[PDB]
Amino acid sequence: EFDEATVQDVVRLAGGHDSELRELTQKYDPAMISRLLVAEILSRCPPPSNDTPVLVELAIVHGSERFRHFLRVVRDSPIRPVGADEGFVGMLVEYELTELLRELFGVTHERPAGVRGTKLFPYLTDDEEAVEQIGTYLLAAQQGTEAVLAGCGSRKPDLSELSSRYFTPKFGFLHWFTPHYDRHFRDYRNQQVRVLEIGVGGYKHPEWGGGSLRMWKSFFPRGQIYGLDIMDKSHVDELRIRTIQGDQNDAEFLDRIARRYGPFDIVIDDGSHINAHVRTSFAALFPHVRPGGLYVIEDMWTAYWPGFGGQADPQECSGTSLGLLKSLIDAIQHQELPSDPNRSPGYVDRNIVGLHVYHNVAFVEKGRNDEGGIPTWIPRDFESLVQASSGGA
Amino acid sequence: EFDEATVQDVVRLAGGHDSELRELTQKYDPAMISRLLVAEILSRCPPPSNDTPVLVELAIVHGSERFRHFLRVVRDSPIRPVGADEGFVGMLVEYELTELLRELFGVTHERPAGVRGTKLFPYLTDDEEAVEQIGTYLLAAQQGTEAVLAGCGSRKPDLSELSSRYFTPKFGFLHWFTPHYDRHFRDYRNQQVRVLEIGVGGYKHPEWGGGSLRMWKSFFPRGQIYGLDIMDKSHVDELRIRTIQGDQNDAEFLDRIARRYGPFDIVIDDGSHINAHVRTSFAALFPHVRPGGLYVIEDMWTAYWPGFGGQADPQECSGTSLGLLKSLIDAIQHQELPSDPNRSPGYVDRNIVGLHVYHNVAFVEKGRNDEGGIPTWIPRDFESLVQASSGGA
Amino acid sequence: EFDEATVQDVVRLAGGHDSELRELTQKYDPAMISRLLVAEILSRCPPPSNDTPVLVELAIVHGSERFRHFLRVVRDSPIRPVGADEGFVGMLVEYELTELLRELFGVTHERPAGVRGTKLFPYLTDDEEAVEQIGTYLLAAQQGTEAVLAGCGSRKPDLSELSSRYFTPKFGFLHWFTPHYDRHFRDYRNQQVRVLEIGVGGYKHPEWGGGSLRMWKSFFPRGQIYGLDIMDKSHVDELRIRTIQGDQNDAEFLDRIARRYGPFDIVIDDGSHINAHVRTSFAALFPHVRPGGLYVIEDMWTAYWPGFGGQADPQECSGTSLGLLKSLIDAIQHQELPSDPNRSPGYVDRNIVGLHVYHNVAFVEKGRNDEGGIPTWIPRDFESLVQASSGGAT
Amino acid sequence: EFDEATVQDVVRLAGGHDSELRELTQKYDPAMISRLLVAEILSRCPPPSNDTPVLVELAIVHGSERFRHFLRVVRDSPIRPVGADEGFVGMLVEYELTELLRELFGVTHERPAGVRGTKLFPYLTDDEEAVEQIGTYLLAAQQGTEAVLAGCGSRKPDLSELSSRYFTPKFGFLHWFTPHYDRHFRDYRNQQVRVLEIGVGGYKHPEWGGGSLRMWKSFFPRGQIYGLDIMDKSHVDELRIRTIQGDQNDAEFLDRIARRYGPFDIVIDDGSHINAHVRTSFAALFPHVRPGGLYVIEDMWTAYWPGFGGQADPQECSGTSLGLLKSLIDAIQHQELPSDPNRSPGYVDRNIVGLHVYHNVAFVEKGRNDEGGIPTWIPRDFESLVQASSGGAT
Ligand SMILES: Nc1ncnc2c1ncn2[C@@H]1O[C@H](CSCC[C@H](N)C(=O)O)[C@@H](O)[C@H]1O
Ligand SMILES: Nc1ncnc2c1ncn2[C@@H]1O[C@H](CSCC[C@H](N)C(=O)O)[C@@H](O)[C@H]1O
Ligand SMILES: Nc1ncnc2c1ncn2[C@@H]1O[C@H](CSCC[C@H](N)C(=O)O)[C@@H](O)[C@H]1O
Ligand SMILES: Nc1ncnc2c1ncn2[C@@H]1O[C@H](CSCC[C@H](N)C(=O)O)[C@@H](O)[C@H]1O
Ligand SMILES: [Mg+2]
Ligand SMILES: [Mg+2]
Ligand SMILES: [Mg+2]
Ligand SMILES: [Mg+2]
Repeated sequence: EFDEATVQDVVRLAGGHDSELRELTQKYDPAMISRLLVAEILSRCPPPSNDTPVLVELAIVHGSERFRHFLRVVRDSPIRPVGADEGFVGMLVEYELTELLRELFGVTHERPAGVRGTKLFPYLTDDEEAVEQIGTYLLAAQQGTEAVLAGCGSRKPDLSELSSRYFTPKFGFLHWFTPHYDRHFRDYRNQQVRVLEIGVGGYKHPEWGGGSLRMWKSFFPRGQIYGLDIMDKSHVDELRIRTIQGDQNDAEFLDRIARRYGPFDIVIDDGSHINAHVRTSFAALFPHVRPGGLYVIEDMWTAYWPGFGGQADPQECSGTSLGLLKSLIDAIQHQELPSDPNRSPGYVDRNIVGLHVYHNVAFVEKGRNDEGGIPTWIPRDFESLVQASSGGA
Repeated sequence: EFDEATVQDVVRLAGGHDSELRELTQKYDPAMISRLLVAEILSRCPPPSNDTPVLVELAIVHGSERFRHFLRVVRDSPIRPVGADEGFVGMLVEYELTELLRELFGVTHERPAGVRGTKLFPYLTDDEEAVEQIGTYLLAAQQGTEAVLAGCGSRKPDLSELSSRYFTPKFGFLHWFTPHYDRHFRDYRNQQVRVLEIGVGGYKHPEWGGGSLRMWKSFFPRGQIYGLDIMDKSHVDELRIRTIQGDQNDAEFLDRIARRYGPFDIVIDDGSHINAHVRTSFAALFPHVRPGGLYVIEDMWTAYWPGFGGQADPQECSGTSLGLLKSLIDAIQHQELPSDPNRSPGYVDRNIVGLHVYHNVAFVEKGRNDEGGIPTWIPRDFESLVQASSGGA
Repeated sequence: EFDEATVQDVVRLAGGHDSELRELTQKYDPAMISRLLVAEILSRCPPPSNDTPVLVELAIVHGSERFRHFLRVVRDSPIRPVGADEGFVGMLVEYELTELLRELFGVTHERPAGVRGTKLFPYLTDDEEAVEQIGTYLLAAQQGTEAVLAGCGSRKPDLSELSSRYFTPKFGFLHWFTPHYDRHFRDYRNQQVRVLEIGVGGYKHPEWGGGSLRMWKSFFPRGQIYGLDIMDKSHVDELRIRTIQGDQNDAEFLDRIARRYGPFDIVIDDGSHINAHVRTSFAALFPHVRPGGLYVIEDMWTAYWPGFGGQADPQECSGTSLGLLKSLIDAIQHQELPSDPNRSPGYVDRNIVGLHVYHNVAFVEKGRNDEGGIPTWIPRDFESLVQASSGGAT
Repeated sequence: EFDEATVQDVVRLAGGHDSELRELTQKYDPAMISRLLVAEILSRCPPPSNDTPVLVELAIVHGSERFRHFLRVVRDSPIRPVGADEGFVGMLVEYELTELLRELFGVTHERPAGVRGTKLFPYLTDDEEAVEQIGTYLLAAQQGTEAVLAGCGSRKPDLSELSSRYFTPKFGFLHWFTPHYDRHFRDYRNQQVRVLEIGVGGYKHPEWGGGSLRMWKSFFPRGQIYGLDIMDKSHVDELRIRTIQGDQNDAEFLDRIARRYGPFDIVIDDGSHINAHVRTSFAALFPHVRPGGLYVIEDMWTAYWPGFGGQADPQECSGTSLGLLKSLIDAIQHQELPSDPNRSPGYVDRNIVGLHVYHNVAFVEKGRNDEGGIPTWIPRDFESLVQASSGGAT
């Protein structure tokens, strides 16, 4: 539907001040921008709760133009555009194009009022039949409007709820990841993030997968989401979600896609869960995580299982994902090693500043690890330290 | 020192992703950007607490270039650059140019580590008299470094403390404004705001004034501050602060400066406090407040005083700043008036969505006031409403 | 079963440290506390989304005791305690009693893990019949568990969504209040608030009303909610929600109930919308709002309508709700009035520190208004002020 | 003067609603409560910036009683109570006793106005002598008042700044810990925390140490701070800070003090940095951390140094603090281990739900680790998992 470079540019300019919003609406056809925003809104809207179907008219204004979209809203159906004559219009919602840009893709504070105009029952002519129409549609029009307006803003969603909405197992039964994802990701939400997740989902099934990609799209209103899978997943692609076919164990492939699409604020490994793959992808992609970014590994349970290249004995971890996580502790501490002119700190040593481990999910913080080791003039035995620190007492 | 349009462009690009940061460093000379960032850092640093004077070397790296700045840090003096030989270097602080841009002017999450490199006592050769140097400088180097690093980030300051630091009476004695300012302004801090304050301070004194402008500059890390005063205040101008000479009671002048420098996220009237002036400035400048922005009026105490054009009787308020505020309540409510084809809502009616009043300070929220009045089918008397709302009971 | 004084005492102690949690479970029978917590959980749970009915076992543990509750979870039905044999148990959720107290009623940080134990398919025999059962109940058990767990915590809800859920017109069609309520109320959520709303809803209908009271109960996990209505609303009452029958225009009655149930952190007038009533209730109840609390008035539109005692001319506001709000501006500013020996500041003058007005909703901040007026040595005319502030410069 | 049990009880009640505040001021002598609050305020005040010495009168009112405290405020000196005649009174600050309790020790929202009354130059006679006094004391009174008022609230401090102020090496030169401490601790600030830090500071010096204990007291307005040191540190003790003399390597002693003073929301090891000691203290004290609490270890650098019982080879970590941290990863993952009837999960296994490692500082999250391992019906090899997850597609 929309060119990815264009969408990213729209998001980039929408994040600016008045001059950037004006630049955007000058650079691109306002009609096209309007269609882009409607596409985003349709994916952003929560599930409708109204049993009686209603229409919500969304009118987008720019200059002398008015782009009218009639949205059919009913429980157990996705919100979709229809013809004006295809139901009862419960509400007219009016946005200025630049205001809707700010609300969806802007860097903005929460605005409790004044972002739009609203005209209830906009075509209900005041005659004898009106009272009947009011009784039938009053509740449904309130519920339908609430759903559409929720899709016109950037309010922070509940990851646990999105997980269930999108049929991904991140929370609720096998796993309990989303509170950790929320804590680690929420501070990135006003940024134009590039997120790469390895493992789109659905494996060989021709129709399944994409639930977690949808989740990140919903969570990051200004984000671009990339999903990597060995199987074709092009049926998942939509506005702000691109899938790529390839093997996470192919370092040459990883180089090309990282240099094409990166650098990434967030990389998540939810792929094969083969231990060697986890290690290969980390080695290849950690360099392409932005400073201040995150590398996440999901499902370390496979570290203990030979069928995934793991080992039943937790101490025999040299080739496992948990062996990697343990080594990252030494990487963090590398500046504390006794000096050796024959030893140079490696890339990971120099570039990890935090490790967070929870049950079956770990977060690695990318950044410059150059705080300085304990200086040579601090004693390297306890008694000497006490003496040095006691001021002659 | 620096071209205002360049500074604004630097801040605009610094708020972007990797591509915008690369664009910035390609567009402008990295040496010039380095000097710009140092200028910002020097204004951002808190007062040093160290009694013993130390140097903190700040090295800014970009490609093969390394821009070194030696900052003299001592209690009761502003941090300033000096020659490398002008004291003991307690700390070397290393930043990549693009990382420092992000930390000062970026749209960024809080980064608790990994933004810089640090090398303590960087030139202290390990001979016999190092012990002496360590004892003299250990505490001062810690304190000096803490001060410099505070100036290298975008942590939210305390407005009440800035008010004392910059000698403005917003808090502590006559007035208690800063907690309200903090509550209303804090959500704007990751935006590239344009703030206009009427009333620079110092009146006719050739050297005084500018304290509140410095406060806003400190509070809004990506902001451009404008100060309007009838007296010349050009001595106040610095990076991100421009003063303008003119009369707040001159509507033509206000049009020109608003269209030249606006639209404004925030406008504050702290000027003459003449009631007619407050009302004139509001009428002229409210249209130039951005939707989602704020118009602030300070010092409404003058509403009661003839010498400022006010009235001792609080009921005789048709020409006072408090009369204005009272009328804003009706403006907010204007859609609830009974219909009249001879009456059109005015500009303020259509554009106010909130009013906040505290002792001697009021905040007006700019936005589209078009929610819809109570529909005609809601009864206009109590009994009729009760009967209509009771379902036949 | 649950005495109001007991519930409030449970909430009070639950907000404490380890010594208070131990005190609570020693003071009261753990079995009763367990039932009370389950009652709360049932009201907190979001609507279930699973088509296939499942059971979630909630086991509350204290000492050598284990209180087992089997909760039936299915879309379009309220979550209800059933017998162990009345369905497939998709999940066992285990909470220590003191931990569940902290999670529902405590003053606590967000805890992303470690508050409970979970055992999926807890009674599913590992045999040839398992695979079909897994296929049938996997998604339903996940969705069922999520709904229950959401009810076992204190996460802030979306007020706008609750408006549609509880059928109150605070947001979505006629009004757009909830974002303002959220901004003004969210900072109170870890306090044991007492909230009084005038106007329960439903008017004379024998079944309708209570939606906004439910909303405040959900928003304030440690709160006690009171609803006043001229009509009987006893069918609305549930844990942490009490309704009172009476007239908001009776000042002596208002003082009686305020003494009995106050002081209130929050009072909301969403009642008759008769202008005289709004003014009577405010004068009577503002003194019973806590310092740091809020008095809220909803639906000021009636200020312009003679059918509610209003006036079409906005300047004729001496008897309207908007006239009251305008007067609150002068009350805030009262210390700035010129000196007068026979004029003394009134109660409202001395006790208002903020006013917030939005379309059809206003928030009044109760607190000590005693900052001091501009001192007499600050000049009372512009030209003299310039001179006094210029340090001799001419 | 102030009994520790009494201080903790005051904080406990101050955190309640109106009924608890009334109970507090009925249970204890209001004059004593006012002295207690003044002692707290004095420790909370930031360094004064005014060159000219001023007095700020703090008047605490309860019932018909008025407790007057005259505070001397000048740069480079701690704020201290003096006689009324010992300087110029720049400002009178008035608090009701229950309001000051809420502001210092309450569970409260931020209140931007209405908490107090202020009367500038309260005893300055309006005559020909006033103008000179105003000129001398205007700026000093403003800055003086600002310092005192900052001490009368519960605003979050900057931990990095406090590190410089209290002379502790947590941030600025050798270490860069405070941003991590802020991130992990800030959500606890509303709670009546019990914090134990091993290592008070100063080692054998008779006067040095205590900086980090002061830091935690400042950061946690409702907290009780405990500091363990092998050396006597009784000179550090003040309101809400207790030092304990003893050896962190004595597990039986550690259990004794943990029973006496716990359970702890937060334990920090910043002690000897001997590897055996770090491991002993963790095993002994982790059971005494509350669910939802934190165990913090500082200065793991010593893991690499034989002079602290460490090893230069990072792989030789079986006895080091880093070996402990690595093992906690397996503890977190313990439910994923293949079945073994003779193997039983240990205490740490069952009670760790998170691990955070930064340069020279690590945070361990205490909680119930009982989420359940991957079920037996999820295939234990990649190829079988592909097949089971592909719905028949080949
Ligand atoms: N070597 C490899 N490289 C890339 N993807 C692989 C792979 N081996 C398996 N996969 C894919 O990894 C996916 C794991 S399932 C991913 C689930 C998804 N993240 C969610 O939460 O909804 C499967 O779709 C599988 O096809
Ligand atoms: N008609 C007019 N137009 C613009 N500025 C005016 C004016 N009359 C007075 N002023 C200026 O308004 C200022 C008021 S004092 C401003 C103080 C400043 N906002 C602070 O907080 O520090 C004086 O500097 C005075 O010169
Ligand atoms: N004099 C009076 N005193 C108290 N309540 C009154 C009253 N006159 C009318 N009411 C009640 O005020 C209510 C107004 S409707 C309240 C709606 C509710 N707050 C909600 O948001 O869902 C009606 O139930 C009506 O019975
Ligand atoms: N075995 C032991 N048990 C308890 N404390 C010990 C100990 N060995 C050394 N110590 C104490 O541990 C302290 C380490 S220095 C602590 C510094 C302090 N936390 C701060 O940040 O300012 C010294 O005071 C030393 O006396
Ligand atoms: Mg997964
Ligand atoms: Mg002013
Ligand atoms: Mg209402
Ligand atoms: Mg230490």
